[PDB]
Amino acid sequence: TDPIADMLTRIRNATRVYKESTDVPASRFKEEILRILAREGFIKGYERVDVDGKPYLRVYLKYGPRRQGPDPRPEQVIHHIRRISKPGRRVYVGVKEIPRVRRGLGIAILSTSKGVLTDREARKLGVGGELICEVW
Amino acid sequence: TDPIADMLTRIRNATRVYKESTDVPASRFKEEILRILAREGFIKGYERVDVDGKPYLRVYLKYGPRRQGPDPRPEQVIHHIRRISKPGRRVYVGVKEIPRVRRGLGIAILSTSKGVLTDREARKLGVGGELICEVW
Amino acid sequence: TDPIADMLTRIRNATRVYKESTDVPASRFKEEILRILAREGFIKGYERVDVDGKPYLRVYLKYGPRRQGPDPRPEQVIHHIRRISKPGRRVYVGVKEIPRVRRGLGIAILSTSKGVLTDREARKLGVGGELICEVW
Amino acid sequence: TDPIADMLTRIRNATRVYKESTDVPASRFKEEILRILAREGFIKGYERVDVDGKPYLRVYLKYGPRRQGPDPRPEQVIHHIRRISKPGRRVYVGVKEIPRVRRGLGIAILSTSKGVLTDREARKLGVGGELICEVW
Repeated sequence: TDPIADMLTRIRNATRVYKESTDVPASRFKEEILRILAREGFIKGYERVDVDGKPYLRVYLKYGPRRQGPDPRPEQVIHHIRRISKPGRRVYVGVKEIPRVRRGLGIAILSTSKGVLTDREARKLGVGGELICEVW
Repeated sequence: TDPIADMLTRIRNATRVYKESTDVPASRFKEEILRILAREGFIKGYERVDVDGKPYLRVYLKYGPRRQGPDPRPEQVIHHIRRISKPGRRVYVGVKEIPRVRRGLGIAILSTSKGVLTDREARKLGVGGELICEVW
Repeated sequence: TDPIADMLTRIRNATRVYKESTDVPASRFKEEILRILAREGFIKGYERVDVDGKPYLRVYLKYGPRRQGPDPRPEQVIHHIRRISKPGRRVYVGVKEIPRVRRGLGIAILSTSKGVLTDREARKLGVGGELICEVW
Repeated sequence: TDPIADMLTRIRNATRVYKESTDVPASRFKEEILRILAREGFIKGYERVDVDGKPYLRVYLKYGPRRQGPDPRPEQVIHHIRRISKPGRRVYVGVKEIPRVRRGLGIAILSTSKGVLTDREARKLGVGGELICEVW
């Protein structure tokens, strides 16, 4: 199972059908990836939610401006969200090797020794780690 | 203002963002067109909902099966809905001039003496009336 | 392999990305299903095409009117195209059992003793057969 | 008329119907903005094409990877493009007032003394200019 891929699919799929929110099973590691998506503007925010004893994390999805002429659909904010490292085929990179995602117009989340950081943060703290996902 | 075309545009636009329901200011006539739209399968149903004294009609939109392959969007049931008889540009058809919409694979909804009728109902009752809208 | 499903997927997939045409490997049976899709308005037409010795059938896709406000995308004509009968799980129906597809607002193609016919034709010639697909 | 916004709208609309190319009436300036759009990856390229004496620019649109699961639509590369400085509503920014578009994950394209420059190029050359459009 890859929980993290399963969260990111649950998120991308809820935006594709313009939902206000989506609940993924709670975890500290998922909570910190949500903590970065929220600070960087890809989601509105999240909130812990216990539904009949089980912990969930309720993600509040964000949508951008109305489209340029009578088309009701908002412009999306998460255009591409995707796993890199994973179950069976892991990807690690060191401080010198952190890629600039989509020419600087995208962010990559890394799990590093100093915690879950964006590639721009990682580089600054001088850490490398596991490339969890890329998003723009 | 055109009443009826607000309601049709608001049903069209709710479905294009996969909304569970949309509310239209209530009216005997609006109830009629929804009574017909729901029965020919294009909406789930409606409830007259008064929200704050003012009557509303809570249209419960219908969507079909998910698509073939991981595409999260349901397939739609309302694929086309448009007002034909505008105000100041009224269209009336007398029975033999009731048109066949989309080769016979769409409905027209008439307003007639015999009530509010779908095109085959108007032909069967032999009535003529004003052409409200077409939907397929 | 199910050639017929593979044609219908090739067609549905080309409309989803607004292509002018698509070439499926030629066959008499595929040519007659195209002959009905064309007469009923779901495609513009088709044309036989030999490309380096191999026979193909080039389908010319049809699109409906511009959308109701600055959205460039035409309104589609084939909304739903799908196999019923198939490899491994076949479906036959007799003259009395031919379903009305989508309440009369859709067509079903049947392979019958009197050839490939629509359900409306089949019923008229008094034949039943194999439900190849439904489309609206 | 606004020239530039015709070109931007025609690139936007071509991609929304997955067109391989779109032609815009040629111009030194249009060449400049395309020179920049192609180099930051948002279009494949262009060819000045004269079609019938009148010069045209044949923009070759770029689209990314197909999506995850049988969804035939490629993912887009141009997700947002809009004219900021209109005619009769001109916007000029002097270097320190050059904005950061979409948190730093989008580009602005300036017209300046030092040529046609993307926002970081204008900050690096320390130039100011008029704000043509934003794209991410």
